[PDB]
Amino acid sequence: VMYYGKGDVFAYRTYLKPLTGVRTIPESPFSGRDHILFGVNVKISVGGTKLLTSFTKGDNSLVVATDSMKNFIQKHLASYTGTTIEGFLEYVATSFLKKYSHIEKISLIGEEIPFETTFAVKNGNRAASELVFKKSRNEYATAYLNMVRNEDNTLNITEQQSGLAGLQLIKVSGNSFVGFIRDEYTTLPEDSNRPLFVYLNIKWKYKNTEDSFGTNPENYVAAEQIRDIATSVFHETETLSIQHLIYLIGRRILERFPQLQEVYFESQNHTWDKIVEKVYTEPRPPYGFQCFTVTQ
Amino acid sequence: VMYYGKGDVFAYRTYLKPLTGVRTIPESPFSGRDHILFGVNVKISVGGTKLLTSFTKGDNSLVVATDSMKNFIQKHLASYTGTTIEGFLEYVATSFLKKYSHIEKISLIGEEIPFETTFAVKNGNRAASELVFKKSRNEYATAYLNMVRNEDNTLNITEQQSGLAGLQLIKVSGNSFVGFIRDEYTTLPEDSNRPLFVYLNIKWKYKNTEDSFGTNPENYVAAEQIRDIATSVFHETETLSIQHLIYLIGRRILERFPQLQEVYFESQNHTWDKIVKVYTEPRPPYGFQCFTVTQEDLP
Amino acid sequence: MYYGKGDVFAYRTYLKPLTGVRTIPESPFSGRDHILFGVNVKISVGGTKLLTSFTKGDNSLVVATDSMKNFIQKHLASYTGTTIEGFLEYVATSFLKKYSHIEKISLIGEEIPFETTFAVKNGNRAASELVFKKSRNEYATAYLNMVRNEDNTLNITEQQSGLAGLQLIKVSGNSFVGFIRDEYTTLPEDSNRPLFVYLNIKWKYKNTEDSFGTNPENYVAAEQIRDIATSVFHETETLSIQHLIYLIGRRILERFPQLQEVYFESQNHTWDKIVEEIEGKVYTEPRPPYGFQCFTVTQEDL
Amino acid sequence: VMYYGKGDVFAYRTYLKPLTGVRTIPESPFSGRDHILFGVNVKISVGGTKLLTSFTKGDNSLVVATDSMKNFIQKHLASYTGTTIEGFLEYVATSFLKKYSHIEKISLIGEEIPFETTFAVKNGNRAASELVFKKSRNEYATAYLNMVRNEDNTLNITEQQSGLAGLQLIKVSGNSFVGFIRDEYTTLPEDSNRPLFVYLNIKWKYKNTEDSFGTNPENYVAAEQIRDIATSVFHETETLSIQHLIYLIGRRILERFPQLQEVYFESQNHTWDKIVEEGKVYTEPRPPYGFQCFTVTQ
Ligand SMILES: O=c1[nH]c(=O)c2nn[nH]c2[nH]1
Ligand SMILES: O=c1[nH]c(=O)c2nn[nH]c2[nH]1
Ligand SMILES: O=c1[nH]c(=O)c2nn[nH]c2[nH]1
Ligand SMILES: O=c1[nH]c(=O)c2nn[nH]c2[nH]1
Ligand SMILES: [K+]
Ligand SMILES: [K+]
Repeated sequence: VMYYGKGDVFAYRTYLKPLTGVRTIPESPFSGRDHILFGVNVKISVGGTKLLTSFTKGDNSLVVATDSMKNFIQKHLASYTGTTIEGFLEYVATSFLKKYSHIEKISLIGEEIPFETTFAVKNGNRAASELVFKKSRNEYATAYLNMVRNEDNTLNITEQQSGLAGLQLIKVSGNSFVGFIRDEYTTLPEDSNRPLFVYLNIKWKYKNTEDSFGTNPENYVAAEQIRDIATSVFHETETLSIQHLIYLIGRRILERFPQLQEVYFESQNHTWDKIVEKVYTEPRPPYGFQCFTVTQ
Repeated sequence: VMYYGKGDVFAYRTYLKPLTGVRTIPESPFSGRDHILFGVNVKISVGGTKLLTSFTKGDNSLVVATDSMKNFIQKHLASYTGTTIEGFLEYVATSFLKKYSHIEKISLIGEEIPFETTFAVKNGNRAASELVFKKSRNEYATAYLNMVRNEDNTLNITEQQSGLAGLQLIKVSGNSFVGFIRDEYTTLPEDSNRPLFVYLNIKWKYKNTEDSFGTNPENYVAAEQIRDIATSVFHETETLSIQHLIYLIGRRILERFPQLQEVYFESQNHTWDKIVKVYTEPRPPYGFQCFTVTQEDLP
Repeated sequence: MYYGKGDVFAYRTYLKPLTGVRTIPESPFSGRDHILFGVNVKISVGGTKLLTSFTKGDNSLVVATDSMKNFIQKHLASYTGTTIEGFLEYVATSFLKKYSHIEKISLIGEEIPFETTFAVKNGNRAASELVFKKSRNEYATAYLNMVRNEDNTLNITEQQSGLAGLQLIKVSGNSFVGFIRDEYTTLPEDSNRPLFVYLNIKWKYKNTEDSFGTNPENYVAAEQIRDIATSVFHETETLSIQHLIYLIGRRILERFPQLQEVYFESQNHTWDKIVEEIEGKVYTEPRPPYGFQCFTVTQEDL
Repeated sequence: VMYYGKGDVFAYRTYLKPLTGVRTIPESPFSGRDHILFGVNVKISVGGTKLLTSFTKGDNSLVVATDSMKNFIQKHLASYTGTTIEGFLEYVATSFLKKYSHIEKISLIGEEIPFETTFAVKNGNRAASELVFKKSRNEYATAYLNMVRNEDNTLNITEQQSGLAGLQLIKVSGNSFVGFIRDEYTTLPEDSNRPLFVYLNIKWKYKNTEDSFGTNPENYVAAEQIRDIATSVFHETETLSIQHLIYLIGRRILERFPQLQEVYFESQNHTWDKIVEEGKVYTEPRPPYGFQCFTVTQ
């Protein structure tokens, strides 16, 4: 009930250590990240009982300026020798608590800024550019970390989660929504073949926090692989609801990644309307949503 | 966990029962709401153990369609005879749990869609129009309500909060930020006179949930009044930090409204840079603060 | 062939106040305190001598766009006038005088509006001179283009003022009937709809000097235009947005004979009645498609 | 000075006729569009002297409701038998002017709603799905058409343009910006190696309007191909300014597509700042953004 910090701390770096040696799965071609260009948007929040008088009295003696937190994060991207956004948050968190002993808790959110490769031609041969990248406004990897300083001054991870945000998938056929309650408030017709359009935010938790850092990359779960599981499962099965779809996606994730403990879904329904006069159009604003956890 | 529902359920109606008989405070001229035009954006979430098979098996037998929740909310705005957004959420929640016995929990968020009065001339007389309103994209009232059906089938409120969101205040002078840690990570200069620009989201919790509904309107705490306390407190004193500003705003709120238990702040710093005096927009990173003031903080 | 800088924000305190304005029945507007002033400027420049900056990569005659930003921001500090229109003229004249190889400059200025707030001082509640609320609602605009002619004289080549971002809903007293009903028509006749319009209004002065504030009795304030729009919308049963904006434009030109013409860009965002059968009507947000209208009213319409 | 219409007319259709047989170029693998899923956002504007009294008098007798324009567009996506967004706009325009004789002008803008393929597994083999697509918020194709009814009742295309919007490209090295004017207003340091970040909107006009419709797909210029030219040209050379980059992109486009008359660019500069406080680290700049407008002809 007393925290402060900095949001929208963007930091971009070239030639981060490549992520290599990740275990591949049948649903995904993902085998690593070259890391020629790496971007992250970090939010940092900190607290501690010794900050009380910064609120109650206007005493700034123990206030790390939020501007300085921004400098801390950006400088640490330059010195980070690891390979994942999760490991970067861990580096920032441990470093920050080691620097500022009066801080008792730090919470970090990191959002990948995704870039995609582009094509260039050199002497007749077209290939991926190592220089020119396309900024993507589509799905992106996320990471969350909370760390605390205990009364015996050890540091402990109290929460850690990885994710995939902003995935927007439409399946043109092979989706039903039937059998729901029909009463005085029901106008929705039964539909045995709708073009289901779902937004997915998927988060996962590791059994062992160390697996999230890429130290042993064979145990890392890449957001890219989660994406490709999601599209494969959506494709493979006649859907009966978004609820049951996210259940089946979660089951496949836990099957493919036994090192995970849980998968959490936040989904939204944005399915198009058939037009007034198959052609579809955008619906009115109200959107359905679902929240669901699958456990290993 | 397992929940599902509908967001962005907009509903507009004219001639909601007016809010009057409120209790005034020195910081605010607020005296009620005409309610000629009323709008709300509702989010509804529901849960219950009996919904498991809708996820695990694709059995929709016990699923209230989210489209039907949308219909339920919109129709109930037509039949609501009360005077506040908080009371509207209570009416929706109680009505919904009574209709659907297999639902164990409902969670509602309501955001006011604010409209402002405009001028019209009628027969040489300029006055506020009863017909034409301006849609506002500035601050707005909010309300939060969670309700449960207990195992013994009684219904109980499990969370209730009211709020003010989207308030953006700049104070051109009379703000200092000095005395903070200056170390190897510090490039921020001391500034004894900055144009502090804060975004405020303020939420309050009543001691007695009935006071939020408007039934006895003298016990209601209006978002307009909270707004006016925030602006007066910001004006009245030299600020030393956003942290300490929100503490003083919270203390004044709890002093003016003894029926409140606590008040929660989420603030953001958006202060302008001096240009490379004239000011300009900063880079994207923004400071923020989260703080709860309780009755234990009172004089 | 043009280049420039957008989103050049500049804020200052205690700009010279705007006073001495001429009033109209529809509006209480009496001036602007200018305790807090903000503007968002876009600048675009051109000139034949800039060709090789494109064709060859030669930057020798390029004013960096960063330097344009510095120019604008510094000139808000030295501006001694009272309107956004005048500020643009000051920037444009100053810029072309500084950079003789630039043949054309185009400026857009958007007001960043702030609203007064209440404070209690010693038991007296009054408007604060210190704390303001940033507004995301309607705002004044200004457009100015200037050229350096072949003979080195400077001339304004376009000037318009405006009001943007006005969103008005009239809950009753609106009809839309009599339109074409054919095989593409699913819209019912509606003799009483809650018409919701977005308005962007621009006006052109007969005499460009009247826009600058030098003789402030000839200035047309966006606040006054706003208040004409709300009054006219209230006063009469609307028959369409088309005819509403015609009537607003006629009133503007009648109230401000120093204006040559007024231009409207309107959009229809009227709510739908809710799907559920219903006590009074309830409305909700429509699907995304929006109607729009563009219309110019001139003195020939009076 | 008198128009009205409808914006944000979204229409989505499955199994539009595929676009096949497009001439390839070295910079791009593009050969066509499966059109399993097709989406467009249309804006329609119409005008005509016979609409005057709808404004001056409130007489709606000759008003096609904007709602009905929306119906017209959406129904015509169902009946369109062609293969390009440009051809769809031509179909809508000709059909609309043929239906409503009192309309003298129609202007259409179409924005592709882009969808990307996704992976699915069958029998352990991973391949692109024919059912599941990913909605993209990145670059997209555009088309513009203005058509008028002449006094002799012939219909005439008065403006026609195709485009690519929303392309955001960053080149990490191999970019300079030096030699610009340094005077009392200049604080920007010269930079011989910046990570240039450009937004590109690219439009092109055909020599012969018929080439935009896909009827002979060998003459069609796909926005995908323009995208890939842009990234190749950006890669290939040390840039000296955005101005000179868009010039070189335009020259390459006109070389690869001799059926084009002109290329028009609207570019923006969003290059990151080096941080205040090992390799370099960058961050987001303040809001002011540079921009350029430029036309290449031939
Ligand atoms: O997948 C769905 N789940 C739902 O709960 C629902 N409600 N309306 N449509 C729906 N679709
Ligand atoms: O009010 C402020 N509080 C802070 O914590 C801070 N940090 N930088 N600037 C600041 N301003
Ligand atoms: O005011 C309106 N003008 C129009 O042209 C129109 N078309 N549909 N609804 C409409 N309303
Ligand atoms: O490429 C650029 N062109 C410009 O005109 C400019 N001005 N500042 N930086 C710039 N970069
Ligand atoms: K009072
Ligand atoms: K008056």
